Amino acid sequence: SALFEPYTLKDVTLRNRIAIPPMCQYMAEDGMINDWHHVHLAGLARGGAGLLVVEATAVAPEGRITPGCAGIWSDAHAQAFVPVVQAIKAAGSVPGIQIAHAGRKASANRPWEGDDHIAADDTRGWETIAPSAIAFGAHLPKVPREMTLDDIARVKQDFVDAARRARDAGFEWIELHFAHGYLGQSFFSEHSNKRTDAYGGSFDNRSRFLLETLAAVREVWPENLPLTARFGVLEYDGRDEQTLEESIELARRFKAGGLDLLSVSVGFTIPDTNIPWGPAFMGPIAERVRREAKLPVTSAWGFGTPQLAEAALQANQLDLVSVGRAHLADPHWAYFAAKELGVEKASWTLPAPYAHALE
Amino acid sequence: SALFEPYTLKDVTLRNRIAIPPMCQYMAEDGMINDWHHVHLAGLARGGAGLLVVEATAVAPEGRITPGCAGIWSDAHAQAFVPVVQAIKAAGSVPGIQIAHAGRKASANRPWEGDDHIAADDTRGWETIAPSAIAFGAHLPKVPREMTLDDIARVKQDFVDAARRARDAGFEWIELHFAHGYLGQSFFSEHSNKRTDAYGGSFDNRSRFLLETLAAVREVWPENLPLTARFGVLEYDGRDEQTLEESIELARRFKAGGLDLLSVSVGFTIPDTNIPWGPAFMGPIAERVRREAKLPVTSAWGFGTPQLAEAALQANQLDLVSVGRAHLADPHWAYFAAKELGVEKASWTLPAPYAHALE
Ligand SMILES: Cc1cc2nc3c(=O)[nH]c(=O)nc-3n(C[C@H](O)[C@H](O)[C@H](O)COP(=O)(O)O)c2cc1C
Ligand SMILES: Cc1cc2nc3c(=O)[nH]c(=O)nc-3n(C[C@H](O)[C@H](O)[C@H](O)COP(=O)(O)O)c2cc1C
Repeated sequence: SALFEPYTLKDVTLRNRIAIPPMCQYMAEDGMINDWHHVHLAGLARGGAGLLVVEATAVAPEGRITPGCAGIWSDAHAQAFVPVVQAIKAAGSVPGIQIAHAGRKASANRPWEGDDHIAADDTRGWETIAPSAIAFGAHLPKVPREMTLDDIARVKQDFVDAARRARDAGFEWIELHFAHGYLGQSFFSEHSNKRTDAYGGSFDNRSRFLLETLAAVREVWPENLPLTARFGVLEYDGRDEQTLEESIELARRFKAGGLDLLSVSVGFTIPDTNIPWGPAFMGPIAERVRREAKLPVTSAWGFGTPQLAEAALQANQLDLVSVGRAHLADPHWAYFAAKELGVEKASWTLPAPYAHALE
Repeated sequence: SALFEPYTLKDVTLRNRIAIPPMCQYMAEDGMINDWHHVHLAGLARGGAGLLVVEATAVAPEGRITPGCAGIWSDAHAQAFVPVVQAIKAAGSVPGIQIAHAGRKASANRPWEGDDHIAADDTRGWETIAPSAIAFGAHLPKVPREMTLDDIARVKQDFVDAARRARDAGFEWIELHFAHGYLGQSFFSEHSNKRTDAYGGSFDNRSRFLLETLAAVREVWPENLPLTARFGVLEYDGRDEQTLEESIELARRFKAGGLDLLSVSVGFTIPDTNIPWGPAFMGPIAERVRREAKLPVTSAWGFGTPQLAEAALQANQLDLVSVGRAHLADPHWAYFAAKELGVEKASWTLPAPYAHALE
């Protein structure tokens, strides 16, 4: 079975092609993770997946999506991750972390608490920042503050500081969050970036924030650990061919700049779009990025059906398959998949206290 | 749905009728539990089950089944349980613990390490104790040492000390392990008890160890928390009618002595038997105990099929349904069951970080 072949990138070897993508839990306090996270991530690692990527973790307080997002903007935040990282490794999974800045989508409620921008006079909120003073709209109406050149320097450094802490906390895999309408995605897109300086206008200028952040992170992140990013390569906004072309060009530059793998997504930069949701609908897009940028990719959305994950791999649309929600429903999804695909001794996808009992 | 109605016993209210029965993990060192246990049990509680009973935990070093069994034979062992108990409560589940002494079945290997009595010159082994110097046979050939009256006093006190620690560590539910061929079961059965003193021979004498242990535990265990036990009511050894009669009589005495619920099992006292394994095969037996001793019961074996658990309840064969292995395969089995039985907003069987995403 292809889903259960190992995968080697730099010095890191995943035991199978199952990746658990970053999924926010909204359970942190002041950026600090706790026993929710520890048990959640520990449980997931024991489930069998080859790689577990920790949720979007803010490089700065204002870059949190919500008041419950994790953070890594201080050495104390980083140190909180240490036991969890060690528990993930103990379970045989590779610990990864996505580091992030939510840009104009920041200062919002938890999804079960309105999922919308925090009210003006709610003491939990904060001013958001972005390339340009334009609001997302819809449920996120707040107009962000336009970043100064010093803001841009500071955020870039926040990312470096974040990667450095991530490295020292023991993570073996890092993912830069340049997707889903957040800060990085918003610099690339013309919908959200109307800057007239070095960081807006042309393709080279809109790319600049993302490329510089990568290069600066590369300086602290170990050469021998996969350096990756997530990136919305299209919007389904009626400009897909041209957006894809530019996104693929940028992916080529990422690769040239040391990016080992690209997590391929949709931009979600603006609300007025028409996304053709469906099981593995991202496969064909992911496959085009892989071919044309000649770069390993993962993607997600509906791969919780084990045969679908298997086909994506055999067709070389993906190098790893990211399975999100199915892992929230069943932390042992990898075991479910092994059984479904007929893996020999499938119960030994799990640790011995479970495996012996289930064979 | 009956499986998802709450259940009140003394001052304790379970949020549904799903019980996770004690399942040994064999991951403790010198009786001390660790992060395996913490994450395992924490994960299970968040899964949705109303009650989570911690694995057979030894009241004395020699009463462990294996070198990896948990123990509660010192205040330090008990204190190790404290964080786990608090994590279980935080998740909305009721923390229970089964306290145990493996009798002649003690000093054995982990199931994936031979599952058999430890070799003579293996430094991990120890002498076993029992009512009479007779070996189980088969894979457990060691002849136990015949207990003195002082051994019996000491073990009884170990059980009291165990319940006391369990109480102080915060458990809200206790289960005495008088089943599966272990010490308690071995005092009741004529196959294993050939004593000619006050603790062997007649029904009153064979019952004595179990009844005294209960009464002594009752002295320290809070009146307002369910006091329960697990008990093999038959052997499938060709003596089932008479064994059942005596077992039911004992259950009546348990009830008269303060037992709030009885976990009904098979004795497993000897190997030469013919167990009619099948989905919910214990239902009819459990139901007879319930009727004739007029005592709430749970049982297990194959109730991981949600409709089977539901039927058992509607037919009043059981008051709680114990689901073991299915929870090792999927810690979120209760959520699986809610969906299968059509529970309204089934995803909210899980905590918000999962539930909101899965609705
Ligand atoms: C609760 C929830 C939280 C998520 N948090 C993040 C995140 O922090 N960063 C990110 O890139 N994607 C995040 N995602 C997107 C997922 O990584 C994944 O792409 C998505 O769930 C689709 O894959 P699936 O069908 O397997 O669920 C999140 C998704 C969900 C449902
Ligand atoms: C690994 C494993 C460990 C178990 N440990 C214990 C135990 O410590 N005490 C006990 O009474 N039963 C123990 N049991 C028996 C279970 O509680 C339960 O009765 C059994 O698994 C059958 O139910 P099920 O079909 O839902 O698995 C254990 C069972 C298994 C598979």
